[PDB]
Amino acid sequence: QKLVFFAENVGSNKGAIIGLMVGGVV
Amino acid sequence: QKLVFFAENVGSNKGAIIGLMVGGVV
Amino acid sequence: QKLVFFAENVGSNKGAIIGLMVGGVV
Amino acid sequence: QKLVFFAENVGSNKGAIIGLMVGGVV
Amino acid sequence: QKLVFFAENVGSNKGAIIGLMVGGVV
Amino acid sequence: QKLVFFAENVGSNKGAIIGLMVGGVV
Amino acid sequence: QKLVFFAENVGSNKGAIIGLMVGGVV
Amino acid sequence: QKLVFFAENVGSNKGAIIGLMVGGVV
Amino acid sequence: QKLVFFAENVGSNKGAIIGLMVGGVV
Amino acid sequence: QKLVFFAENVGSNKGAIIGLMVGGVV
Amino acid sequence: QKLVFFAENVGSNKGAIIGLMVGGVV
Amino acid sequence: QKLVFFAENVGSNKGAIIGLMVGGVV
Amino acid sequence: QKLVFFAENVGSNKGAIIGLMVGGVV
Amino acid sequence: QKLVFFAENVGSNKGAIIGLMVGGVV
Amino acid sequence: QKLVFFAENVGSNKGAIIGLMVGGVV
Amino acid sequence: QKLVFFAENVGSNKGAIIGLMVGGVV
Amino acid sequence: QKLVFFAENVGSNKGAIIGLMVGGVV
Amino acid sequence: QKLVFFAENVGSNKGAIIGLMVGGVV
Amino acid sequence: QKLVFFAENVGSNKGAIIGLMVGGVV
Amino acid sequence: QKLVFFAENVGSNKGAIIGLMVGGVV
Amino acid sequence: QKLVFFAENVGSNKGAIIGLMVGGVV
Amino acid sequence: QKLVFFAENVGSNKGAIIGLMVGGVV
Amino acid sequence: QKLVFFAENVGSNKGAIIGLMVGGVV
Amino acid sequence: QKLVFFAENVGSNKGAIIGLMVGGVV
Amino acid sequence: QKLVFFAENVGSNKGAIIGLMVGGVV
Amino acid sequence: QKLVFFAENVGSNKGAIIGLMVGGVV
Amino acid sequence: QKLVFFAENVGSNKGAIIGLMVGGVV
Repeated sequence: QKLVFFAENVGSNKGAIIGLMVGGVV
Repeated sequence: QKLVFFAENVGSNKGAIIGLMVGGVV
Repeated sequence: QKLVFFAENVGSNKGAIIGLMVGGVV
Repeated sequence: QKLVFFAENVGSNKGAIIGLMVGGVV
Repeated sequence: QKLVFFAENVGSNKGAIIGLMVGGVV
Repeated sequence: QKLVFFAENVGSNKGAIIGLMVGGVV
Repeated sequence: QKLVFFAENVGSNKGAIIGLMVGGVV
Repeated sequence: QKLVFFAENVGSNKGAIIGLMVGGVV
Repeated sequence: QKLVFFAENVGSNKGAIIGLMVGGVV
Repeated sequence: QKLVFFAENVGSNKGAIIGLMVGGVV
Repeated sequence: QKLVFFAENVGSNKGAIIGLMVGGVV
Repeated sequence: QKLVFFAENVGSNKGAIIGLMVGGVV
Repeated sequence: QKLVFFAENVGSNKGAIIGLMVGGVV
Repeated sequence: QKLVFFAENVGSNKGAIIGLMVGGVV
Repeated sequence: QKLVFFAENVGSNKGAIIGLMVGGVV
Repeated sequence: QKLVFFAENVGSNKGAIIGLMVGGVV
Repeated sequence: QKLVFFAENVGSNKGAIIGLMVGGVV
Repeated sequence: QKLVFFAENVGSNKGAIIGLMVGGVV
Repeated sequence: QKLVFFAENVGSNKGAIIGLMVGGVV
Repeated sequence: QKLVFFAENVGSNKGAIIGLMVGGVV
Repeated sequence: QKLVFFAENVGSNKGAIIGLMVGGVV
Repeated sequence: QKLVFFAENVGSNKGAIIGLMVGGVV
Repeated sequence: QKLVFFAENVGSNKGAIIGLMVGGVV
Repeated sequence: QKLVFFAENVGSNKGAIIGLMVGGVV
Repeated sequence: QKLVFFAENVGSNKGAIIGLMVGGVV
Repeated sequence: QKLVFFAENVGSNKGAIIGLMVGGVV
Repeated sequence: QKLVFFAENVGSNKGAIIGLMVGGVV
């Protein structure tokens, strides 16, 4: 009903690794 | 009902890796 | 009902890898 | 009902890879 | 009902790869 | 019903590794 | 019913490693 | 019914390692 | 029914190692 | 050799979304 | 050799979402 | 060789979400 | 060689969520 | 060689969540 | 060689959560 | 070679939570 | 070679929680 | 070679909690 | 720049099933 | 830049099933 | 930049099942 | 940058089952 | 950057089952 | 950066079962 | 950075069962 | 940074069972 | 940083059973 994904990488050499899975609600 | 995807990479050498899957709601 | 995709890569060498899949709502 | 796709790559060597699929809403 | 596709690549060597598919709404 | 994902990495060398899976509610 | 994920790493050399799995409620 | 995950690492060299699994409630 | 995870590491060299598993309630 | 597709929606507000692909038999 | 697809939604508000793919037989 | 898909939703408010993929037989 | 999928939801408010994948037989 | 999937939910408020994956036989 | 999945929920408020994975036989 | 899964919940308020994984036979 | 899973809950308020994993035979 | 799992709860308020893991035979 | 597709089936009853898709290079 | 696909099935009853997808390079 | 796929099945009854997907490099 | 896939099955009754996925490099 | 997959089965009755997934490097 | 997978089964009745997953490096 | 997987089974009746998972390094 | 997996079974009736998991380093 | 796994079984009837898990270092 509401999908808010916030990811930022500032002032680094490498970035981040993000795995997000959402589902399975009755 | 609401898809808000926010991703940014500023001031780096590499970027980020983002995997996002959403679904499965009744 | 609302698709807001925000992605930017500024001041880097490489870009980012983004996989986003949304669907499966009743 | 509303498709807002925002992607930009500024000041880099490589660009980004973006895969976005949305659908499956009743 | 509203298709807004925004993509730009400025100041790079390579461009970006964007795959976007939207549909499946009742 | 409500997906709020907040992740940021600021002032580092490496980024973070985040794995998040949510689902299985009746 | 409510997913609030908060993670940040500020002023470091390395980031964090976070594994979170939630599901199995009747 | 309520997922509140709070993790932060500020003013360090290394980050933290967090493994959290919740589920199995009837 | 209520998941409140609070972990922070401030003013250190190393972070913490946290393993938390909850489930098995009828 | 035999294609029988049966789909009906009666007494509703919304209809259904059906994707069916069949092929790859030797 | 035989494709029998049966789907119906009767006496509801929303319909169903059905994805079916069959193929890869030698 | 034989595809029999049976799905029905009768006397409800919401419908069901069904994903079925079959293939990979030698 | 034989695909028999049977799913029905009768006399409810919500429907069911079914994910079925079959393949990988030599 | 034989796929028999049987699932039904009768006389309830919520439905069920079923994930079934079969494959990897030589 | 033989897949027989039997699940039913009759005369309840909530349904069940079933995760079944089978494969890895030589 | 033979998969027989039997699960039923009759005359209750809540359903059951079943996780079954089988594989790793040579 | 033979998978027989039998679980039932009849005449209760809550259901059961069953975790079964089998594999690792040479 | 032979998996026979038998569990039932009849005439109770709560169900049972069963964890069974079998594997590691050469 | 160079597309070399080689497939042959000799001395059999059935043929093969080959799906090959290549593209997405900048 | 270079696509070399080599597949052959010689002296058999059944053929092979090959799915190959390549793309997503910047 | 270089795609070399080598698969062959010689002197058998059944063939092989090969799924290969490559992509996601910046 | 370099994809070398080597698979062969010689002098057998059954073939092999190979699943290979590579991608997610920045 | 370099994908070298080597698998062979010679002088057997059954083949092997290989699952390989590689990705998630920044 | 370097993927070297070596697996062979020679002079046997059954083959081997290999599951290999690599990823999560920053 | 370097993936070297070496597994072989020579002069046996059964093969081996190998499960290897590597990842979670910052 | 360096994954060296060495396993072999030579001159036996049964093979070995190896489970190896490595990860969780900051 | 360095994963060296060495296991071999030579001149036997049965093989060995090895379970190795390493991780949790900051």
